[PDB]
Parts: sequence; C-alpha cells; structure tokens
Amino acid sequence: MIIWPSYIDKKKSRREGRKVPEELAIEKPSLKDIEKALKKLGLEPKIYRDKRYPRQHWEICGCVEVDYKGNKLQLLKEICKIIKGKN
RNA sequence: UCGGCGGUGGGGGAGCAUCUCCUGUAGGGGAGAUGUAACCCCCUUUACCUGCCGAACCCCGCCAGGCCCGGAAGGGAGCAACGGUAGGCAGGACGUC
Ligand SMILES: [Mg+2]
Ligand SMILES: [Mg+2]
Repeated sequence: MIIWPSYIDKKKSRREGRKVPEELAIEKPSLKDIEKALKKLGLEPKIYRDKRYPRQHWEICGCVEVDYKGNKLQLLKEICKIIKGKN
C-alpha cells in the first residue's frame, strides 16, 4: 500500500489529494513521522524519498510503502491520531 | 427628425469549488451538502443579433509537448495555444423616455 503525504496534508484540499478530514490532518507532514507511526502499529514501512505525487508532480514529497491488508482510509485516520498524539 | 436611457427573470441537468463520506494494497473509482455566471435544455408572455477588444498577473472549461504514478496498459495535475464568461467599444429591426 502507498501512503502519499498529501493524503494527510492539512494545507491541501481534498481535490489536491487530502483524504483525511481537517481536524486530523497534519500540516506539512513528515515521512519520518509517518514511518514512526506505522511501526508503532506493527507494520514494516519503507520510505521512498524519490517519488512524486502526480497531483503535485513538481513537488519531490516522497512516499511510504507498507504491506497492509486492512482498510486504507482507516489506517490513515489512525496514523494521524498517533502523530497528533505523541506526548 | 435629432438626442437620451435599458439590457430580463425562473426551474432543471451538467461540470467545476470547498467540505464530509464510502472504496481501490500506485494513478484511481464513486456518494452527499453547500456554492456557482461560464456548458446544455425548457418556461413565458419584449431584451436579441454583430464584428472587434477582454480578464498580464488564478474568471471558468479545456489542454499539444513536457512533468508525474506505472513493466506496460492505463491514469493524474497542468504551462502555452484554443473555447468561453464577467466586463469595455462601435454599430443593427426590438423595449422604454
Ligand atoms: Mg500528453
Ligand atoms: Mg515506469
């Protein structure tokens, strides 16, 4: 499964790729945070910094690949809650 | 003769904008709500047709090449060009003074 940072970017609107509602979204989210959250969830994330999201093909944002067999949107919601939840 | 003003409203269907959701282990596929002038229709019983300017900085659509995701197939955002709107100029049977 791929996770594009735009999915949870609070700066982006839905048309631009945000898949998460405003109150969970993270402003300019980091792959370092995305990866940390996924590991906390028992998964094996792998960062690819070279990749660009077609909706913003000029912006070298990278992405995270993790083998996941559950609901995608719901994992994104969980990732966000973990990130906004570091003590 | 001159001369002066004026350019309707309304319901739908798109598409788009933003938000929220469902879904697909990339790109993506869909729903709803609120907004909308741009496309289509219709509705009437007066508001039509002209060329030509016009969004230089994002007003909307659309988009060659390139760029992106992809082994490919396929998709995506999208600059130029191209089409339009708001709006200006000239005119032209039509409303009014
Ligand atoms: Mg092309
Ligand atoms: Mg390739």
